[PDB]
Amino acid sequence: PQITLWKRPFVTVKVGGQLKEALLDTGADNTIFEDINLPGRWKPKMVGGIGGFLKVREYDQVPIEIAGHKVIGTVLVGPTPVNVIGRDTMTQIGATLNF
Amino acid sequence: PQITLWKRPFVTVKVGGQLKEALLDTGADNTIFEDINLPGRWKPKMVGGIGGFLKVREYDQVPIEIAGHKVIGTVLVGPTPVNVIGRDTMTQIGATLNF
Ligand SMILES: CC(C)CN(C[C@@H](O)[C@H](Cc1cc(F)cc(F)c1)NC(=O)O[C@H]1[C@H]2CO[C@H]3OC[C@@H]1[C@H]3C2)S(=O)(=O)c1ccc2nc(NC3CC3)sc2c1
Ligand SMILES: [Y+2]
Ligand SMILES: [Y+2]
Ligand SMILES: [Y+2]
Ligand SMILES: [Y+2]
Ligand SMILES: [Y+2]
Repeated sequence: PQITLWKRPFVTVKVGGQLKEALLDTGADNTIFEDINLPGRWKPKMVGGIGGFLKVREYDQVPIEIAGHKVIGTVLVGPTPVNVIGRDTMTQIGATLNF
Repeated sequence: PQITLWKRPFVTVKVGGQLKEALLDTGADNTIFEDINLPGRWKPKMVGGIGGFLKVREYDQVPIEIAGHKVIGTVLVGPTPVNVIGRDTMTQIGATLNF
């Protein structure tokens, strides 16, 4: 799809089998969800934003269904106020910004 | 322009007469800069991100030159790690996301 930016750019995704909404966020390097459970091993990462840092678990090779595509990618899980789709996922679906 | 998202999407802007780089951020409602000074009255806001909140000053009717356009908009000023161009500025230049 093509969207304007008058509304927050939420999309519906399926991440590790769970249905979530998340913001298509060109300012986010990484993709981050709250309140999902993913199987297997993970690594700690502390990660930073405008208000400070967020502690997360980093999972590799997580299936994400987004915008008609299925991709496998890294997902961070931790208590973000808003779930975000970052550039690491958006590059996999060829997303572009016109301005 | 049209850009992919392999690179962080920085653009060069002139905001209140000062040259800055800022991330074109579809996850940001508002436009925020650190280390600029703007004239006149402002109102306190506190604003939220990942990891917490940022204290800012809100200025209205600020000049922003961006992507060959000159727009007037609201600018928040405070100690963000990265300057961001939010949807409040990007809508004024007709920006779209293609995914
Ligand atoms: C600030 C940016 C530079 C980074 N972020 C993305 C922004 O788009 C956020 C998205 C968001 C929107 C929200 F609504 C609430 C939120 F909690 C978060 N926007 C924002 O904070 O917006 C604010 C301000 C702008 O105006 C208004 O709009 C909403 C509010 C409000 C005030 S991030 O989330 O911190 C982030 C994401 C992934 C990531 N991956 C990483 N990689 C690892 C180190 C290797 S570091 C890293 C950092
Ligand atoms: Y590693
Ligand atoms: Y990893
Ligand atoms: Y990694
Ligand atoms: Y205002
Ligand atoms: Y500042």
